[PDB]
Amino acid sequence: TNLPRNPSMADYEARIFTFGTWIYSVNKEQLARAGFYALGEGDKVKCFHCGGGLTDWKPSEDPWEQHAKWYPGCKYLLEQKGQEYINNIHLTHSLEECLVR
Amino acid sequence: TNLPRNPSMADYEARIFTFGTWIYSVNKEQLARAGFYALGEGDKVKCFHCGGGLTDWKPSEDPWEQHAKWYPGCKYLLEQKGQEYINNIHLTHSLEECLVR
Ligand SMILES: CC[C@H](N)C(=O)N[C@@H]1C(=O)N2[C@@H](CC[C@@H]1CCN)CC[C@H]2C(=O)NC(c1ccccc1)c1ccccc1
Ligand SMILES: CC[C@H](N)C(=O)N[C@@H]1C(=O)N2[C@@H](CC[C@@H]1CCN)CC[C@H]2C(=O)NC(c1ccccc1)c1ccccc1
Ligand SMILES: [Zn+2]
Ligand SMILES: [Zn+2]
Repeated sequence: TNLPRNPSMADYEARIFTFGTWIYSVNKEQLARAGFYALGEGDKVKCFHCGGGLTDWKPSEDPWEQHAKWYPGCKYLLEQKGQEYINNIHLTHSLEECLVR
Repeated sequence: TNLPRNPSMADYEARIFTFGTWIYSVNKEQLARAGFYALGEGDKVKCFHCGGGLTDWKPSEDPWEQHAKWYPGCKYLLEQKGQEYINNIHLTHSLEECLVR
């Protein structure tokens, strides 16, 4: 019942093709696999399914982790990585905040 | 490397038979799927691969959760349930403890 917000980008290849001019350290193959396609604008990327937008990618950041961190509600993410993966990213954040602050 | 501790109980078939005569509040189907077999001695069970023993099963405890809770380093558990599930169980524990006073 949760239709993708961008059906034309539902294909992996459809997404990698948006990374023609891709000059950034974060891997194009990983970004597409994680559901993201580039917007031809900064390093801005969007998830074809949930429509989540991400920018300012740091050297060693995982597209999957960042997808779950910011947009845990994504159906595509859930089907690819499962509940555990998602809940883990969020359990970690809470534990860490709880241990420090 | 990590050779199974009781090689004879590797087959699901071998484990289920160990129950049959089973009078306890925990589902024997799941225990066997989780890698456990009964000892015909209380409600004591043991995992075929890691040798981890469990006892005193409450009404609604999950064989897999309990396995991960007490014996996180079991190879069979890792191959069956994966990294995320295991860490998941332990993160929750950490987060809980760390949250309660
Ligand atoms: C992806 C890893 C990166 N280091 C990061 O965490 N980026 C965050 C981010 O992309 N967003 C969060 C803000 C904190 C970060 C940005 C500041 N370094 C909130 C959602 C996202 C974001 O800023 N998205 C953009 C956007 C819009 C459209 C397409 C792609 C990205 C945004 C801009 C303006 C308003 C709302 C969202
Ligand atoms: C499995 C769920 C249950 N509620 C539970 O948590 N049981 C624990 C348990 O089985 N073990 C932990 C102790 C707390 C529990 C027991 C009393 N609530 C530690 C390991 C295990 C346990 O008691 N194992 C037994 C044992 C021995 C041989 C076969 C099976 C179980 C044990 C008894 C005495 C010494 C060492 C281990
Ligand atoms: Zn998404
Ligand atoms: Zn085990």
